Amino acid sequence: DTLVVHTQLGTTAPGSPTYLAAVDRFREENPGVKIKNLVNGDDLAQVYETSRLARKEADVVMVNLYDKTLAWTDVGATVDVKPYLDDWGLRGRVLPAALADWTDDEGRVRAFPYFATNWPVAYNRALLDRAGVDAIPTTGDQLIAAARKLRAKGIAPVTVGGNDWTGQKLLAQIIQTFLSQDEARHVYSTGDFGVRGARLGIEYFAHLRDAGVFADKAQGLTSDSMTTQFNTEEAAVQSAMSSALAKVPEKVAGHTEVGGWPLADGAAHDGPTVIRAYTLIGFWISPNGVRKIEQVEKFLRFMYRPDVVARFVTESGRDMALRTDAVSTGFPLVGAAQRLGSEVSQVLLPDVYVPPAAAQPLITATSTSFTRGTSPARVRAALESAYRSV
Amino acid sequence: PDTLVVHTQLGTTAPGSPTYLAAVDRFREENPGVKIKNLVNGDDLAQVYETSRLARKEADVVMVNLYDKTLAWTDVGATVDVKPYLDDWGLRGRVLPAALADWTDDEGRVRAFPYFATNWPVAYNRALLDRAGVDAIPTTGDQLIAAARKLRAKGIAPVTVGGNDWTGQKLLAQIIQTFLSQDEARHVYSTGDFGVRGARLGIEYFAHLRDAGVFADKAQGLTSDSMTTQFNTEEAAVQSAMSSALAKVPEKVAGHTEVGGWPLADGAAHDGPTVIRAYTLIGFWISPNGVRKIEQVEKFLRFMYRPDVVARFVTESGRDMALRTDAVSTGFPLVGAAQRLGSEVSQVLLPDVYVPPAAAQPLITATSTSFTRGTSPARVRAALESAYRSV
Amino acid sequence: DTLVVHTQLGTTAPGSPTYLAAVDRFREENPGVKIKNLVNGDDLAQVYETSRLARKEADVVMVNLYDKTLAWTDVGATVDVKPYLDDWGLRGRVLPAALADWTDDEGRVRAFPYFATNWPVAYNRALLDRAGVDAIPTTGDQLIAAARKLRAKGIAPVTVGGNDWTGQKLLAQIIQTFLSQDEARHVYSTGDFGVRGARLGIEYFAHLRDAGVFADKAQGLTSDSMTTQFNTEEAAVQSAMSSALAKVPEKVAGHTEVGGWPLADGAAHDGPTVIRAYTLIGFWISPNGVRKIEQVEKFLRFMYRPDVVARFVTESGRDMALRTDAVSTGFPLVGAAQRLGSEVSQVLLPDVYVPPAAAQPLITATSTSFTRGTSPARVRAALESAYRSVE
Amino acid sequence: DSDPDTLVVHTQLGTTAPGSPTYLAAVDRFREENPGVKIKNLVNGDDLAQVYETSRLARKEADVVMVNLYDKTLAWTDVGATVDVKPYLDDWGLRGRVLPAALADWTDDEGRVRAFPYFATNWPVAYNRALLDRAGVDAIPTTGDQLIAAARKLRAKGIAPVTVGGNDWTGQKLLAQIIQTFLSQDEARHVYSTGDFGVRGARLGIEYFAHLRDAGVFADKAQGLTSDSMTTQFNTEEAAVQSAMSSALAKVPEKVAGHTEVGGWPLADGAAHDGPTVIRAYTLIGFWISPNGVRKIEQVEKFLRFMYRPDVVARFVTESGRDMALRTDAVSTGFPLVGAAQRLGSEVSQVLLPDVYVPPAAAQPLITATSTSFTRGTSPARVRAALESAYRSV
Repeated sequence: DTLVVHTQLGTTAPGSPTYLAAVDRFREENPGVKIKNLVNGDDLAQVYETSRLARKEADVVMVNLYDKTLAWTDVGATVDVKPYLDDWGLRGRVLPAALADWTDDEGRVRAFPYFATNWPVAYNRALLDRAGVDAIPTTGDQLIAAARKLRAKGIAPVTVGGNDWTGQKLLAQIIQTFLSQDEARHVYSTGDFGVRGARLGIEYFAHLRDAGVFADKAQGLTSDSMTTQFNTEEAAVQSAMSSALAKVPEKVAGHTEVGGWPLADGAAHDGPTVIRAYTLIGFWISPNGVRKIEQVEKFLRFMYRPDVVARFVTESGRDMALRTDAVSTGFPLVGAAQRLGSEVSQVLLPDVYVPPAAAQPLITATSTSFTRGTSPARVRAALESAYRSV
Repeated sequence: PDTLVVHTQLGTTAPGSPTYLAAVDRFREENPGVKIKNLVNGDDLAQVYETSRLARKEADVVMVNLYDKTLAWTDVGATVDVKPYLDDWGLRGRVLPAALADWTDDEGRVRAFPYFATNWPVAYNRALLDRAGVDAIPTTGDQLIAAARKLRAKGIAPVTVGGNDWTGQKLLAQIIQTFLSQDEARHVYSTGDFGVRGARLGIEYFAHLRDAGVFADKAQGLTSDSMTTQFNTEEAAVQSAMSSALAKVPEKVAGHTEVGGWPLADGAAHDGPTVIRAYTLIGFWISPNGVRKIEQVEKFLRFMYRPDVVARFVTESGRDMALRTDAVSTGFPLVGAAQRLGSEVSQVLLPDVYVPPAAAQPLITATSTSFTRGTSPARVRAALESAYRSV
Repeated sequence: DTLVVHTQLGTTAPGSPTYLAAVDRFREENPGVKIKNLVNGDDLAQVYETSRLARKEADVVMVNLYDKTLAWTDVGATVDVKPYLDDWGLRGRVLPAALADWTDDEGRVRAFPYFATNWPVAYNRALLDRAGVDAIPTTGDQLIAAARKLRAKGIAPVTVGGNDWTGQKLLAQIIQTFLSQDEARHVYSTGDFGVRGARLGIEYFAHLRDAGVFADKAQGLTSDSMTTQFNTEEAAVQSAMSSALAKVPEKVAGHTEVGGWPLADGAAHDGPTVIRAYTLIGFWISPNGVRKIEQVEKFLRFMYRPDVVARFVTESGRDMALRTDAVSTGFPLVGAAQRLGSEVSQVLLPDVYVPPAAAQPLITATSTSFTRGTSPARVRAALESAYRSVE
Repeated sequence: DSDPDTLVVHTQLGTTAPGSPTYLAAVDRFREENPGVKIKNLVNGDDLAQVYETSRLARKEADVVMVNLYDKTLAWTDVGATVDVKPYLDDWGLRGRVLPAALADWTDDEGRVRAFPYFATNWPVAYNRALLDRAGVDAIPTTGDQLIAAARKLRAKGIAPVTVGGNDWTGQKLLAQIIQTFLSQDEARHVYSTGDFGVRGARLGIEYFAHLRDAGVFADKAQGLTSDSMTTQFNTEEAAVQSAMSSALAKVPEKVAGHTEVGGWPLADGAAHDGPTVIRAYTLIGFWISPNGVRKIEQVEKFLRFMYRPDVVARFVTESGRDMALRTDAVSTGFPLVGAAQRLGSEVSQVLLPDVYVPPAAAQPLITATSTSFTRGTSPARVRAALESAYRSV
């Protein structure tokens, strides 16, 4: 009757140190409580399902929302937490958008939201100064002339991993310039880049690209090339997860500012965009958990405490799906992105909606798209073909 | 319920679907009272199946290949050991020995009934070679380079390949295995240790061929599509490809096209040009639910294992089989030719089942970087190895 | 790779057309596996035994279960097929009663059942209507009343070959009116027609005979005059194998119905009765056939496919020993007989139980019994004297 | 005051009251835990109840009150100056964290829970071994006969036996405990509420008491002693036995405490307890919620879940040496006799603390009647008459 938690945190996963400290804190606070952790990585859902069929499954699970766990709630492998969210009175602790993203098409709340991600654009002021620029929120001369001026001084503009996930996400964000979230969800879950908003998004991307906004040979770059270029100051801009901006050398981060991606005239947003997801690790409750619900509520109420939540923000520079006044003012760029607010508009992280079979092909088509000169028609063709399977 | 449910990847677009549907309809004519239903799913079958298993409504029989997601099925019991059925039904023996071995895990359990396989040879367009002045198919590296330079001299691309997707990915692994026995290869692609003498010897060989212009210009950016378009429109003279892709080579082109293996470097760990081969594509799995309808499963699997049914897949769809057959895909020239290839070519490993799921995508990325002309063997080795850092 | 089959099918035997299509299809489904048929009729057993002496016996035999083949299993001329029935998963294809009839007392299954026979009674309703008989008789008295009315109109009543096997079997069937299958097995094994059931049936027979239920001078008729009399509508009733009913002219079959033989009070059956056996042509495996049971496996699985079985029923008008849903509607009377079921009781086909030395004398004694006026005592005497040459 | 995110607590803790040091630390810890919640403390002693009522009538009373259960606060629940807390003990599963007896004693006739229990008192009997050894008594007395025998032996070496302030609250509580040798919880409830010392149980107990006293079980002149006399006599080791609140036992000089053992009061034949008996009360400072507090019930939620958290409870026990009304595994180790009293189990029977049930009008006269009763030779009839006369107001 010890509380057993099947979680992805405990070793190499981000936020692990603070989670272990929380578990040890939890024990000091509740001397008699027995809590045990079962750590698994990418194969946690598979391991959880096997123990579930054997009726030996953990009481609480900590994993993100993706392909496999997106089906748990309907098959009943995991229970709808809304009842507990209400009874315990923790509903109000969750950001409104976060709670929505974690709710069924039906009314069910898949899990207790916890982790999230801020994915803004970092601008190197010193580098923009060396040229003749200032931050930029506009498509034209602003993003493009800034790029022309940076290049004029032998400095790469925006660096991005054209041949991997970082590129796949930037392409999607830019295309989203003319797509509101509801629309992007359709585009990316079906693979219909033939919609007006998407065609305008693709054209926009194609225009910036052909003007030299991205580093030379971006189509062949990766997350490594990207972060190395920005960290050594060979490029002036980079759209990256706050978690990645967390490792920008102190020196470089001192004269670095975070914002959104420059808007094009006629955009479906009122401010430079940034990517935002609230579906990273969350707390799920299992059938075994319900039979041990009082012990579960103890643990979750503790994890939802501002006290505990601020620690994840403060000590591990984590973005959260819960309401808190804490800021990662220890991971400067991270803290700065959390302070953004309303001068930037939110766009989707395609991950959850993109069918798994279209994932790798979507990256190969992105790499084809970042190729200087590739017509919008071919861009749309490559992208859509990434969905052949389906 | 009393009706066999088959969860399969065949039925619509998957290769062999047309024949599978005939087989099913044929099965129904041979057994007037039997009820059989099909549940179709592509790359997401494994996921849809595991979910039906949670609902306790999983299909009785499963038709999917062996890859990272299904590799863990037998040990956790999501799917049962098929050995006692293969034996009791007297079907072992219909299976190619090398196929049965590849489908048996470490504990000696047979994961599933083997069915589909793959010949993955090198196609050489003879008219393009003759046009350029290469009068024979190259069997050594130097001959390959010489032919490559000659081809380029006539404005013809030598070897086409999707340097930025799965095709270039396996070709790189294949060329590297020029100096790796299959055992050594399993170890390399399993552990991500490209430091072993054979792997460096292969990486070096690959870099030499590449820097010599053996692959089409800008190959690091091509895809399976660009590759097959280039070979089919006769813009490139050589192409390594699955039997399935070769089955689609336009008639006129297939006419003056012959198959062989990849040219060997001196000191090679094989006796002749290499070709890829696997026996782990689609096979028949039995779920716990299936065991409750075992006599129904039995009637369906022995029908599927019948010589004349297997021959139809070979003869009519042009598939390669994991089972013993006298059939040859004569109706798909290059495929039939790849099936007749004997000891004049050596088989190398298709890395897929040994590669950790986390190193897969990165490995594709590291491949593109590697096809780029001038990338030192040291850097190729580093990119390949970094693909395994997330495992 | 060559299966030799010693068969009674292939030329004039019923079901030959379908057997040959089956063989041709089997090849079609199994190229490389040759099938060689050795055809023989009635004298197959002897020719087979000579083959055994030469030590070049056929692998599979297709023959009837009668005196000569009944000794085969015990001397090992043919092997027990039970271990092949179970383990090949064919057991369930066999009608329970049929499997039992093919099992000796050591529990050995002599052969794989295949052919069978429904032997009912055909009633010409047109002739019945011509006379004043409105309904098919169900009791001895109704039968006699119907025979009287038929004769008043000049129409012969029950035609039968009183001097051959047809008369032989109908007389055994009439007597069994008061005998259970087991009691009848003892009677025809022993030659003991003194049991209460045998004498009660013999008198019932005498009564019907003395009242004119049979055509005039029936004691000297044969299967020939019998079927000729019915096909030309000179006689209105005929008890006969389904195989002979399929030969009835369409115009006549058009107003013909099948049922059983009218019961006498105190009968030992729910009746009317019909003869039914499951021991006609079956598949036997010889010692040579076991040393290559691989090719035998395919052949019997093929022959036992509902698929093939239906062709025999539907295409040749064959009654089968295996379960089927098919009915020979192209041979109406056969189809009708196959559809009888409940309202008819099945009696014994004596043949297998009759010692060979009593076979012919039993026919002779049958002609005597069909002579009007021959007392029950004399009918019993002749019947029992048929067994004087046996132990 | 007033704004949400501002919890105002009217407490008797904060300065001289026992547990104040640990309460302050808990408040500051709570603040560290909830940065966005301001906490204000209004401290008052004996007049908190009066001050709270004046605030309640002006519609600006604190959100949470921390007071014990006595005459005045005993009237808050029915008139609504304070809300029923049972609905709350029930949600957020806090009941179960409360000792069954504690929760019962804090529940009125209507099944309403006046407050969240928190502080309690263990009131056992301490026996000085060093002195029992000098006298020749090698075992702590368990029965009235043995107690008397130990008293004799003790006096023979010139050592006073049981010391107690017969002219103040100590004497009045010990007399009531001894009389309770023959009274169940409910019976003692009736006896001290109505002043009816005629019930057979009180009559028997008064005999027992008179027997012990006449036998010289108490120090000479106990009738005129006080809590100070008592505390002094035991600390300088002039007397070997002393019944007293664990809070007083916590101040026993460590040298003396080293060889001191705690138990219960010896039983007479046919007592109403498996005994020996020790006094236990669970109605010292508790948490009350005001209507204003109900408005800020979300803030009150945080505060109460905190105070009821095991680690916070254990600090009160460990760092302050407080007996609690909630379940704990902690023991007042740093205050030896307190920890030993807490570790006492079934080998000691609980009797009641009269305080809550004695009409205030009888409180002072009951002490004066108690002094009279401790005077040797005073008939059981006179003891009973003096006790009953203490209730002349009713």
